[PDB]
Amino acid sequence: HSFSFYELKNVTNNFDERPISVGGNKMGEGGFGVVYKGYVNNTTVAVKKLAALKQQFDQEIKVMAKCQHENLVELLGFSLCLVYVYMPNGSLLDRLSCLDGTPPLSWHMRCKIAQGAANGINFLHENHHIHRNIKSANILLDEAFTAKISDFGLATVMTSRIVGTTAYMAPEALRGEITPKSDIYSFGVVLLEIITGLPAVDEHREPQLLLDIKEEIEDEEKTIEDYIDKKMNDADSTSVEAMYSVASQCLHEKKNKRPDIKKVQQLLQEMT
Amino acid sequence: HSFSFYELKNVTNNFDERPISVGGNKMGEGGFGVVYKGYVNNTTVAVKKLAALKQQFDQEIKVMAKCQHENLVELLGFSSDLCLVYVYMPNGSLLDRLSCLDGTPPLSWHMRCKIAQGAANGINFLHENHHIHRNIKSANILLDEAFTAKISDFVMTSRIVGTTAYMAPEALRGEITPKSDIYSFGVVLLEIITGLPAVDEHREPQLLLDIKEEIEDEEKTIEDYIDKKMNDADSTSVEAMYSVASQCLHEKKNKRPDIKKVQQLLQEMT
Repeated sequence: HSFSFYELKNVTNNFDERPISVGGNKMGEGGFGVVYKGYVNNTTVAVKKLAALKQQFDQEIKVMAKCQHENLVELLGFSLCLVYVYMPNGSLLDRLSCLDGTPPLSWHMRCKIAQGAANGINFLHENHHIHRNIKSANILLDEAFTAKISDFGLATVMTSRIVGTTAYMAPEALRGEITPKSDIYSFGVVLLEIITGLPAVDEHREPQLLLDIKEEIEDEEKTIEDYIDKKMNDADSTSVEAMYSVASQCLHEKKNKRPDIKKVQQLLQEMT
Repeated sequence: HSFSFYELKNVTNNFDERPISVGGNKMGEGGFGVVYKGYVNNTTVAVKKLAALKQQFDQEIKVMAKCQHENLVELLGFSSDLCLVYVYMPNGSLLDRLSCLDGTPPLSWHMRCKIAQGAANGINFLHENHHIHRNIKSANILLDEAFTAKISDFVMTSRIVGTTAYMAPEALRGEITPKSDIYSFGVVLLEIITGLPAVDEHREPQLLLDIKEEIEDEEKTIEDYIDKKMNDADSTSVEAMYSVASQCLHEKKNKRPDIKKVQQLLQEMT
C-alpha cells in the first residue's frame, strides 16, 4: 500500500519529536530513521521517517515483499517514510527488564515468545534471507504478546561492511561472513535473556557479556538455577533446562556445529 | 636520553616523507606517528615523530623505562621541541622476511623457531609487567642483525573497522585482555608455518586463521599449507608448532594457554 506524505506528516503531529512518555510521538531511533506513532484510519501505526539512503528504502521493501509471516512485523505501506503495524507492548527487551513498571512475563508466556521468534526466523531462512540483527530490542510484542521480528535494517559470502550488535554477533559474523548460521547464534543470546532476564551486556557485571555465562555453566562454576530470572513463579526446571540447552547449541562457536533454525523449532516445540 | 629536534630533523633528511625504497627516510606509520630512518653519533636509529596529547608522549616513555628486555625494541631517548628514538632493527619486520620482501632469502625452519621463541619471550615479559600489547602481528615483530625477535609498538548497532585478521572475537567485541594477545600470536605462528599473509582478499579463505577449521574438519592437513620456501622443516616439529597455534586460536579466550605455557610448548619443540 501507498500513503500520502501529507497524511503521515499530520497523523504523527508533523513528526512531533518529543517522546511518547511526554505526550509526543517519538517512539525510537533505529532502522535508519526515526520512528513516530501515528493514526491512520481508526488504527494506530508505526511511521519511520528515513535518516542516517534510497537504496536502503527500496531494499527494505523488496525484503518485506518476500517475507510476511505471523511472527514478523508487517510493512503496511510507504511514502521519505515507511509504515508498519504498531505493536503496543514494545520490545521483548523492554518487557524482560520490566521497563516503566510493567509486570514480569511468565515462563509460559516467555516460552510462547521464544517459539514465535523462532518461527519468524525459520520463515526468513526458508526464504533465503538473513536478518543480521536478531536481538531482544528487535523483537516486538503486539496486543497478545505475539513475537514480531522488527528492524530489518541489515537484511561462503564475505563483506567489507561488518555490522550487527556486537554483544549478539557470532564469531564468523564479527569477522565479516554472511550466513544464516549467525542469526542462530544471536538467537541463542536472546534465549539467554529470556531465561535470565539479564541484558546481553552489562559494563558493571561479571561477565560483561551474557553469552559468557555459558562457559561458567560448562565449567560448572555456576548452574542454570543460579541464573534463572527470579521474577517468575511458573518456571519448572525441566522446561527451563530444555530451553537453556537450545541456547547452548545456538551459541556454539563453530557455525557448522550449530542447529539449523528448523531443529531449533523442533526443540522449542518439544519443550512444551 | 634526550635529543635535539633539529639534529633529528637534519639526520632524517628534513623528515623525508618518501618511503625508503625510493630514497626517502620513511620506514612506516604506527604508534600515532610516522617512523623515519636516521643516523647520528655512530648509531643508526628509528625516529617516530608524533602527529595529530603530551601526556601520551610521556606515557610511553614511562612504559619503555620499565620494559627493557632482549626481545623488546629498546627506546634510546626522546625530543620535545615531538619524537621518540629507538634502536634500529636492520632486518625489518617478520612479515617482510616471511614474504622475502626485496629479494631477501627465505628464513629456514630452524630460524623461524628461534623467532617464535623470541617473540613468546617478549610477550611473556609484557604480561608479567601487566601490559596488554593489543597489536601482536608479524609486521610489529622486528628482527635485529642476528634475527633476534624484537617486539615493538606497544554495543548498540555499529560497524567494526579493526583489522579482523589478527584480532580475537572477544577483542572485536571490545574486551581488553592478554588472552587476546595470545590469539594474535596464534595467527603469527600460522604465518611462520605457511609463509602466507594473515589476510588475502583474493584467497580462499581470506583470513589465514580459517585454515585451522579446514584442518580440523579434515578437508586439509597442515602439510598442504607448509611454506614451500624451506628445506629443513621436519613434520614432527612443524606439527608441534601447529599444535601451539591451534591452542592459541581457541575461540573462547579461557581455553587458550597463558603466555607462560606458550613458552614451554615452544621450548619442548626444539
